[PDB]
Amino acid sequence: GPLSLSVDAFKIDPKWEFPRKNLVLGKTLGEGEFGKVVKATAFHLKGRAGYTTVAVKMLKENASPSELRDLLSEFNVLKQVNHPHVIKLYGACSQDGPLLLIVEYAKYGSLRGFLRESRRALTMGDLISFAWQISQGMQYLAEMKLVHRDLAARNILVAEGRKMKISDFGLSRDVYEEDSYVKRSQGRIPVKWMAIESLFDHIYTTQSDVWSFGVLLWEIVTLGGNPYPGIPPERLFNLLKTGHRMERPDNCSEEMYRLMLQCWKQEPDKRPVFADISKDLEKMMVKRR
Amino acid sequence: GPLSLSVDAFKIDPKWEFPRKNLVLGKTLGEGEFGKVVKATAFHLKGRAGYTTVAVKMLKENASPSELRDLLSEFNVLKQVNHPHVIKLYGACSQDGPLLLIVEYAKYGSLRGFLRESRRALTMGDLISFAWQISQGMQYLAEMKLVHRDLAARNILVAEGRKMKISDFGLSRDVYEEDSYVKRSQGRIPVKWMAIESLFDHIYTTQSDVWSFGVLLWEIVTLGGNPYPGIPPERLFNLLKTGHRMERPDNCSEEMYRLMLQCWKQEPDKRPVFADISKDLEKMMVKRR
Ligand SMILES: Cc1cc(Nc2cc(-c3cnn(CCN(C)C)c3)nc(Nc3ccc(CC(=O)Nc4cccc(F)c4)cc3)n2)[nH]n1
Ligand SMILES: Cc1cc(Nc2cc(-c3cnn(CCN(C)C)c3)nc(Nc3ccc(CC(=O)Nc4cccc(F)c4)cc3)n2)[nH]n1
Repeated sequence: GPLSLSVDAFKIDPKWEFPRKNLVLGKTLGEGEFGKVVKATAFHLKGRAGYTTVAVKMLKENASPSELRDLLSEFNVLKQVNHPHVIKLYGACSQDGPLLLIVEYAKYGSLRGFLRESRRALTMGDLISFAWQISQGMQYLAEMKLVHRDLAARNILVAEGRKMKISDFGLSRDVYEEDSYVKRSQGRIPVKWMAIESLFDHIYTTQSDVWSFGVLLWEIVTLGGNPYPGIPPERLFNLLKTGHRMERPDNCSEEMYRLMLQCWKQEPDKRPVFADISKDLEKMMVKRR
Repeated sequence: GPLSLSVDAFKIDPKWEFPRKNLVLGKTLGEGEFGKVVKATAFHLKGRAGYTTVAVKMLKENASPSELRDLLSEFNVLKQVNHPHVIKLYGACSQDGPLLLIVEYAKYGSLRGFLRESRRALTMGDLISFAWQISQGMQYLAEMKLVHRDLAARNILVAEGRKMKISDFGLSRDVYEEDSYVKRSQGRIPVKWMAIESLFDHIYTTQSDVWSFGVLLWEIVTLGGNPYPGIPPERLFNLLKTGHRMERPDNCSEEMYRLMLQCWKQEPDKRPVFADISKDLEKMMVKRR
């Protein structure tokens, strides 16, 4: 079937193969979508003499076919994209042991954990700078005809210099032909981040990510808050279609909240595009000086 | 879409509704397939005066549509089956809070944890008695035209008197019409427990469960061992089709190992049925006396 053909295709791309003897695994940083993330160090990686610190994405115990397929999908997307605000890929280990992906290591970890451990001194301007970088990256992925589908604070990484990096591409899909990706079965993205049409019609486009980007903005202004607090995920069906959205979060400007509301418009065509979301954030920072 | 129609259908079955004020949640026993399992106590449950200890299956934080659909599926199967070796359902809480399923509590927990914490004095006969009960239960589910699809040691519960209970019905499906369930997308069952045709053709029948029952027998004789030890799950594709199986585990009889091999025959029709798997286990115990 489909997965057995992909796996065999892998065992056959030398520019990405890395010897296993030069890889040393370390502590478990956390549990990913299709497995576990591990801190490691690589010797003579990509012509970089000496050891280099890196992160390894691998399958955990009792991996299912969907998790294996998701690991192969992320490897196929990362080796195509290149942008300062998207996690960089270095290689993979496919022979003489389990399947490993070698990616960039981010000092400060995920954006959610970085924010929940702050009040760290962070101003409103730095919060706007973070969102701007994320829009610069999503603007680049959309131009490559890709839908992330799982855009949230936990899927963003914070590297040296507080530079955002979009990560976790396991659920990403290509949409060059139809401009949309449709899933017949039930998806595996958290409900509270999904667009209304994605939740009801299983349609995923570049405008569905705009919805998720509005929830991500809500997470940032609330410094790692949980969306729709105190609402069972099974109730969002009747709440969203009736026209209800999250209320004004404290420590938020009327312009920031208005930008969120526009990302949550029922009609996808009425929602803004990433190119315009950047201009809005851009002017929100030049005025507060 | 499909899930939004099921959820609305739920909010409309009084014989299973239980008031929330009579439910008191406790410690987290563990993390389930679609969420978390919690130890609780229910007041005046099913005409049983006083408090009764129970287990609650609920959605965890950031639940996805697939996890919600799986919670609704288990609720639909459990309210149809009734057998001494299948977990019993008591009710559910659907109004005035999150979605909860109230099921039977098993003193000793899962069969895997029960075995890994033993050497507890367990003989070969008691190991045969455990497998026999599990076959009695699967024989009853097959007669109801149901495929469990996720039969393993962690999905079995051990109750008072060391009586087995088949649990975790989230991935179970009905097969009354076609006698088989086919999944177009990639499944979510651990590879090392899947039948070869399930892994390649995405076909699930009552004979696919026999394959999984043979791996479960391997877990029991090895007292909670991990199948195919030291083999990446992505390699099972080429290993299974080439005709390789797990080797003779120590502390195992030639008849017990031969029963396993028959559950692993490539041709599903050549594999035995549960009615015959019981007779084999039955005579394996009357002779060792
Ligand atoms: C892949 C990668 C990781 C990194 N770097 C780091 C650094 C740190 C870190 C924390 N503290 N300190 C040092 C501070 N100390 C001293 C207090 C460093 N932590 C992490 N954890 C970590 C971050 C992201 C994920 C992926 C993920 O969540 N997937 C997922 C999960 C669930 C659902 C879903 F949809 C997707 C996994 C784990 N990662 N770079 N590249
Ligand atoms: C639902 C239910 C639970 C129970 N009773 C108990 C009792 C105990 C227990 C342990 N020790 N002691 C007392 C001994 N002390 C003193 C040392 C009691 N533990 C558990 N844990 C527990 C058992 C099963 C699951 C479901 C599951 O794993 N789903 C899953 C997960 C991953 C993948 C997948 F495909 C499926 C979750 C958690 N459950 N009855 N009914």
